[PDB]
Parts: sequence; structure tokens; C-alpha cells
Amino acid sequence: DISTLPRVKVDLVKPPFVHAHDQVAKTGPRVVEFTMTIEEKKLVIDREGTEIHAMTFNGSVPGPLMVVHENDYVELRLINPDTNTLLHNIDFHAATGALGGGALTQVNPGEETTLRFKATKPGVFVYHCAPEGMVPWHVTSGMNGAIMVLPRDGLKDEKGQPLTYDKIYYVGEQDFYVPKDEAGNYKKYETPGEAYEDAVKAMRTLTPTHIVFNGAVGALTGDHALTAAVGERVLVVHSQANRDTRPHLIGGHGDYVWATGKFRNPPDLDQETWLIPGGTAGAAFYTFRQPGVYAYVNHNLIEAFELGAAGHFKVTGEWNDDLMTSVVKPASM
Amino acid sequence: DISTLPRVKVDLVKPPFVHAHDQVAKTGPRVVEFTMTIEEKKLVIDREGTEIHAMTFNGSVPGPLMVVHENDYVELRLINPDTNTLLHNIDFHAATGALGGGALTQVNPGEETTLRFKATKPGVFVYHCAPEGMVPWHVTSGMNGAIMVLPRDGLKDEKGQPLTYDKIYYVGEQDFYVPKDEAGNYKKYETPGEAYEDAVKAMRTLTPTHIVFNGAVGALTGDHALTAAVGERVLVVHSQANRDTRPHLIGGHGDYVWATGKFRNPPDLDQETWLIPGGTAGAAFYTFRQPGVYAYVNHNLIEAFELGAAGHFKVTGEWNDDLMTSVVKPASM
Amino acid sequence: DISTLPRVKVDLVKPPFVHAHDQVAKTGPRVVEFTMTIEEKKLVIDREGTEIHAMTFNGSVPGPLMVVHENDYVELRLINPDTNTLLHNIDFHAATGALGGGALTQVNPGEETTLRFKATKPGVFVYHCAPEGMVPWHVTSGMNGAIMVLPRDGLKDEKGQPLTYDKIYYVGEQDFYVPKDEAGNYKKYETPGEAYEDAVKAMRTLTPTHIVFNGAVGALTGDHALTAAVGERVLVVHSQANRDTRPHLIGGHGDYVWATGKFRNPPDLDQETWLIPGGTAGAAFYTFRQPGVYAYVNHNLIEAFELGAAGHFKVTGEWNDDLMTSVVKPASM
Ligand SMILES: O=N[O-]
Ligand SMILES: O=N[O-]
Ligand SMILES: O=N[O-]
Ligand SMILES: [Cu+2]
Ligand SMILES: [Cu+2]
Ligand SMILES: [Cu+2]
Ligand SMILES: [Cu+2]
Ligand SMILES: [Cu+2]
Ligand SMILES: [Cu+2]
Repeated sequence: DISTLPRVKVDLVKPPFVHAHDQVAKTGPRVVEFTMTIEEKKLVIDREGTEIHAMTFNGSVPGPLMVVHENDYVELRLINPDTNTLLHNIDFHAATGALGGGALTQVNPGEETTLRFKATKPGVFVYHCAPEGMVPWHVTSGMNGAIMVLPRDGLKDEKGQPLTYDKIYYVGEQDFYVPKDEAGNYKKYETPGEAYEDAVKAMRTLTPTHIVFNGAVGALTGDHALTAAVGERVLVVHSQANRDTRPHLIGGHGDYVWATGKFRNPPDLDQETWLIPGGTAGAAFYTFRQPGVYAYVNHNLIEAFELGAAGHFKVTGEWNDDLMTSVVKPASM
Repeated sequence: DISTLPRVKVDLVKPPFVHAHDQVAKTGPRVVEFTMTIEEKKLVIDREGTEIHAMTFNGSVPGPLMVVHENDYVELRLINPDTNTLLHNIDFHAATGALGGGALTQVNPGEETTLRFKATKPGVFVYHCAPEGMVPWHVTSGMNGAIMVLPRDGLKDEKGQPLTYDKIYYVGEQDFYVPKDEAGNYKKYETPGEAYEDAVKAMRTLTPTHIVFNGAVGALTGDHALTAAVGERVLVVHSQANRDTRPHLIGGHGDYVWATGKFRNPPDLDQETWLIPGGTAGAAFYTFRQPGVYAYVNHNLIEAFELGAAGHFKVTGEWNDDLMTSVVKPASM
Repeated sequence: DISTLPRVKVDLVKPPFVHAHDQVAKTGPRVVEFTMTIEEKKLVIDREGTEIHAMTFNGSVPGPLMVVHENDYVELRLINPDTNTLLHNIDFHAATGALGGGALTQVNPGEETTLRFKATKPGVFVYHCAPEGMVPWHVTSGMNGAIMVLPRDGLKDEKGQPLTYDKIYYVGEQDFYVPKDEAGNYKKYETPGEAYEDAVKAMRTLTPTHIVFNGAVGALTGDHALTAAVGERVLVVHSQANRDTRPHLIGGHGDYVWATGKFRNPPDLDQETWLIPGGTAGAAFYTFRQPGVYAYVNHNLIEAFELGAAGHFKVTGEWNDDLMTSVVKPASM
């Protein structure tokens, strides 16, 4: 009986950060309430100042990561303010029935709705907008995120021993298809409704103009690099709602990887690079052994270094020469 | 001694349906005879009335699914009527030797041949035409199907307990590369021999013009949606002879997935989306928990909703509110 | 203490061959010294005589395969002669820290350097050049190879029983992006520095002009096909530094496949085709059961047969009719 369950309200954080949660559940099954407000906005996505009309959950690309446990109930209230122009909805890959909630959540601007579903399967999953006849348009404009459904006893390794992470980050990778003039210059629009027909043409090439982490080229660099220390255990959640990607930590590994993101499966060990199919969320666990700068990339290196799919980790701590050392520094021969 | 074995003749059905078979073998090893007749024909592949010259096994795209057990012998008689214009053959990914049968099955129009091979490895596999110097041309014109080699004791889960399916469907996904005029209009040809040189140019872009299930855009919709009921266990066999795909059931999951299609491996559990490499057949097992319409798609959503890679399931039965419910229907805010 | 360890010098061979090594280590942990000399050169990559400026490790595409055991130390001396024009470096996916060695190995022409790292994780891994701001350029010009880190007790099957291979081959697959004139003709340059800006434009289409094994179209054919005999156990190491590939042996299988190349994981069994993500090395083990010609391909068949990703195996020995036979040879109907 659902009225007898505990309720908890969770206030969501902006990616790549993740809202507070427990790995091992310290309570029984709850009804966990979240609220998201849809926000259509102008977004500057590269260093040349290219501008798209983004469709966002809670004003970010990607949408924020929601974290529950297995057999909790998720109760999302979804708000479309009348300052938006389009009909929107939500489809949870984590849910069972009604096109993932899509059929039940259709909100015109100035409407709201509340959905409940039981999270019956543990793993990281994609959520995304999916209105009838305009699904790729909304998803490739940034209207996607993820949800993590932890097992009630947390994560385990390929042996079934606990794996406890010290930090967790969420990396949403997004393929944009910006329309181009005859000479290849990026076009600009005043309304998202304006862009539509050119967007369909652009998408149909299957060749994105940009692929970025956290909504912009260099969004996870320098000032905004991800931080860790040597000896910390980090979980990186990574989603792609529409296209395949192949993550890789430069100077590191995926010690434990769930490449298709479902925790009832044993992880893959010692991965250099892993494939996350389009429409999936995955997770990699790593213990940092060395300090310094790392690059985290999609390892189609054209997609990384030309199109924008690259971020940084800056890691404090002691250097270990047994692992690696320069015997002879670069010198005249 | 092969003359002492039982023979059985099987008459094949048109996809997405599958010919009658036993999951658990009720006989010892058999020689199972099938016949296929090749058919070059005109095919209308989208709602605008675009026409290709298809090269088919038994008049369908995809070719029909053949079902045997491990260590049965497959004896295929292959017929190329003199109403066709090209040389054809067959390559079974399930077989060992002679380029999968390709080297032994080269038939000019008005020829026939019979091949036998032992099915030594259990799984779903691709078969396809592969004549010398024209292989992608024949495969991307629709000349591919699959064969399922069941273990003699049927399917098992990640624990080795029986998995029994109630229904089974075969979804062949096909990338077409239709040649285009200077303005991007789809060209038309009278003979397949006419199309050849433009086809090579089209294929070389690596960008398909269409990606469809069962030979046409919307072939598995409305009138022709796949059916099931709540509580039935359904096996979906899905092949792609030439290009990667990433299936996903909208509103559902792959409870048990063999993404690369080989049953001696344990399945992957609780998959939202899975990757089937080009040149492979895979299989997903699902128990429907809710009634209603589901969409089954390639989850590059551009490929699904713009290019044609989408089908429907319509599922009869009782709704379960514990799994999902609308708390507040979309309403004025 | 590292000064007390044995040293061994290994002289590397040109792919697809692999330098002598032991599967089971007959010594304790060693410091294994290799030397590579970088070589920028002109390369003819197809039968039309298209010419690129290749950037190579030791004069080949791919670079040679290095073979060590787990917890050996790799000590590479890297030489950039002053007959080259670019700055280069090396990034080992097998190593931990300093962007895989990249940060420590930056050598201008006429410089050298020596790197040591401990190989702490068993598997096949990619190595490649990765200088700041020009990474895809160097990698797609051919500046990549692989290293195999065997477990000290060699390979095991999904049960943990020994797997011993009789032969081993290394197949490096390379995507080239040759720049094209307005009419689609392949341009030619005198210096690699000349090509740069057109290369960036070419790469950004994400559509390679060629995809080849061992540096050229038909490099592993006829004269240069890979050899084996019926009953031999062959290990095929296959890498792609930048783009996904889907290997497949025509007429055969991957009896045991590590598709992401890491040996602490159990292999996948009976694979028809497997996915190697871009930025990864994988390995397939097969026992040949039949003699004759086999084709080994990327099973996007356009990529194989139009763009160059196809090689041959020619296999001596006795034919087994129980596995496959022609009952009726192609004949008039
Ligand atoms: O080794 N990273 O490109
Ligand atoms: O959740 N399906 O696109
Ligand atoms: O069956 N090989 O294309
Ligand atoms: Cu939307
Ligand atoms: Cu989806
Ligand atoms: Cu054919
Ligand atoms: Cu094939
Ligand atoms: Cu270089
Ligand atoms: Cu790399």
C-alpha cells in the first residue's frame, strides 16, 4: 500500500555533479519526489559563438541525474511554463509501460503533470523527451538526461564483493546537427519553430556538426575540469541518448565497466575503451593511481578533438615512479 | 552415417513470422531440407513511392528465418529461375568452410544447387548472398536473412534454468543506399544492371538513404504491428547483415539479451538498448508486463523516425498501476 | 628494486608478423627494452596509386606489436631522426599516468627519449602518437600500433583451462581521410605540413576515403595472405585506434573472442562477427577445421569490399565433407 510509504523530496543539482544519496539504502522502499521544469533557451555551444535553441530539463544539457534504489517509486512532477513554445513530454528507459511515460506526460506550455513509476530494474538509464512526430528534433536539441537505480545493497564487483565509490560524476554527451548555408556557415534562428525544417535536413545526413560533453565545447576543461585525488575511487556515469560513443580515460582505465549500464551483470575488467550504444547510459569505476591532468574522451579522436567530445580530470597527489618514469628526458640525439 | 538419419521437409514462412519448430528437440539429429527460390523484383520502400530493384530470397526482405538444432544437418536447395538477370549464391555465417557455402553455391539464372552443412554452433546467425566482386551490392539490395540454431535442450538463463518463449518474431533491418540526382531526388531504373555504377557511388558515402524493418517504412505498423499479451514471453530475433544497429523496446526492456546472438554465452540482463554489430544476428527475450502500444526501434532516433527503422507491438491485457500511473493528468498550471 | 631485475632486448618484426615470445613466462618479471624509430614517408595506399604522407612507428602501418607479460616493465627508447619534419610522441593505452606517456615523450626531429612503465593489466592495447593540438591528424596518418600484455600463465578459456595458440597474427585496421578536389579526385602534396588544413576538413566529414589492413588495399592478399593449416590454433590481434570495426572470418568463427581485448574477462564463445570499439585492440582465437581460402573482413561490407578492409587466409589440409558438402553442383534446371 503506497500511501503508507515514506516520502522524501530531493532537490536536483546541475551536471556534472550529482545530488546527495546513499549507496547502501538505510531505509526501506520510498516514494521519491522530484520536480523538473522544462526550459527552451538560447545556448552558445562552441568557441566561435555558434548558437542553438536548446530544449532542456531544468535549464541544463544534459538534464540532471536522478538517483534512486531498486523498488523505490519515482514521482516526477513535470512543468512546462507558458514562456516555452513547444509541446514536450518524458520517456524513462527505466520504466515499464506507456512508452516509458511518454503517452502520459504530454504537456503544452502552461501545463503540468505528475507521473509515478516503480523502478524495478537496477542500472543507469537514459531519460528523454519524445513527442509524437518530433522525437529526434527534441532529443538532439539537448532534451535528455539519465537516472541511476542503485541496488539496495549498492554496487558489487565481478566476485560480488562491495565496490564503494568516493566521488561520482555525470557526463552527458550530445550530438548536435547545426544547419549550414551553401558555403558551410552555421545558420542562426530567432525561434526554435523557425529552425525545424532545416534541422530535419541536417539530421538526415547522420553527421553531427558538434559532439560535446555537458552542453558545450570545453565545458569540462580548466576552470571546470573534474577533480579527484590519488587513491580515490570515482564512478563516471556517461550517457548518449541518440548515438554510439566510446569513452576512454587518457592515462587511465575502466577498472570496472558496465558498458551497457545494468548492474545485475558482472562488470568488464581493465577496459581501455568501452562502447556505449546510442540510447544507453553506462558506468565506469576507476581508482586513480597517479596525479596530474587526464583527458576523458570519446575515442573516435576526430569526434573528440575536432568536434568537442573531450573533458579534463585534474588529480592531486603523489607521483609513483614504479608505475611510470622518464628514464631519459627528450634530448638532442 | 548420414543416409541413416531422419529427413524432415520444412516449408518456410514470410517474416516477421517464423516456421513451426520445437524448442527442446524431441528427436535425435536430422537432415532438415529447405528450398529457397531467388527472386529479383521491384519494391516500393517508403510512403513517397521510391522504387528499388530488390534481390530477395523467397520474395521477401529479409529472407525467411530457418530454425534447426545443434548438430542437425541443413540441406538447402537454392533455385535461380531464368526470369532473373544476375548470378547469385549463399554464404551461411552458421557454417564452416568454403566462404560459408559461397564458393559452392554460384548459380546463374536457370541453375540450381543443393548444399549441406552441419550446424555445429548454437546461436542466431546471418545468411546472405556474396558473389565475387559484387557483395555489398547484393546484400544492400535485400539479399540476406538469418538462421537460428537452437541448443538441443533449448534456451537457458544466466543461471542455466530453462527459458521458454511463447512467441517469436524475426526483425530484419536493412540499410538501402538509393542513388540521388544533383538536387537530391531518388533515381529510378528499369533493370538492376542499369543501377549498378550509381549504386557503388551511393554506397561509398556510407550514409544510407533508408533503414527499414521488414523491407519498407512502416511495414510493422498498425495493420501489421506485432501482437502479444501481458504475461507472454516473446523472443525477438533481429539481424543486420551490413551495418550496426541498436534495438530498444519503448516502454520495455531486454530482460535477457544475446546481443551478438550466440547461446553458449550467458545473456545480458535488464538491457534498455543493446548493440548488434553489422554482420550479426542477436536475440532479446521479454515478458510483457503492461498492455498498450510499444514502439521497437533502432535507437539512433534519426535512423528510427526519419529513415524508417521503427515498428510497433500492440499488446492486449490488464493495466498495472503499481508499475506506472499518472498521478496528475496534464492540466492547466 | 629495479636495478636487480633481468634485462632482455627484443628486436621487433614488421606486421602482420609478431616477434618471438613465450606464452607462459619461463622467467620472473623483466625490464624488456624496445627501440622504435619514427619515420614520416610517402605511401601508396590503393591500386589507383593514391599517395599519402604517412607517419609511422618503425616504417610500417600499423606499428609493430610489442609482447610482454603482466608486471614486466616496458622500457621504450623512441627516436625522431632529423630527416622528419614534425614533433611526435607516444601514448600507451596499457600504461598509467602522464596521458599514457604522452606528456613525457615529446620529441622534436633530432631528439630521442626513453620511457619506462609497468604493465599492470593484461590484455591487448592500442598505442599511438598524440601531440597537443594535432592528435587525430597523426593517428589517422598511420601512427598507431598495439602491445599485448600476456598473463604470466598465458591465456585461458571461459572455464579457466589453458588455451595455447600455434600461430599469431596482428591486423592493424586504418581509416584514412584523403582530401578531394571539387570533382572528387584525391589531391597530392609534397610535404605533410602542406596537407594539414585540408586534412582537418576531410576528417571532419567523419567519412573515410579508405579503410585498409596493414597499410594498403590488398596488402594481405594473394602473395601476402596469412597462412595456416587445418587443426592449427590461431590468435588474430586486431586494432583500430580511431574508429569502430566489426571483424569476421568468412567460412569460420571466433571460437574464443575478447572483443575489447582484456584477458581477465572470460571470452565470448562462437562469435560470427564481433565489435571492436575505436581506440581498442581485440583478439579472436580460432581452430581451422577446413582447408581453402578464407576472407577476413570488417563486416560493414561496403567498408570491406569498396574501401579496402579485407584480407585473406590460405589454409592447407584435408577437406571434411561431414562439415560441408555440395550435394548437387550448380547445374541446369
Ligand atoms: O590515448 N588517448 O587518446
Ligand atoms: O525511449 N525510446 O526512444
Ligand atoms: O560472410 N561474410 O561476408
Ligand atoms: Cu521536448
Ligand atoms: Cu529512448
Ligand atoms: Cu545475389
Ligand atoms: Cu558475411
Ligand atoms: Cu606523430
Ligand atoms: Cu588513445
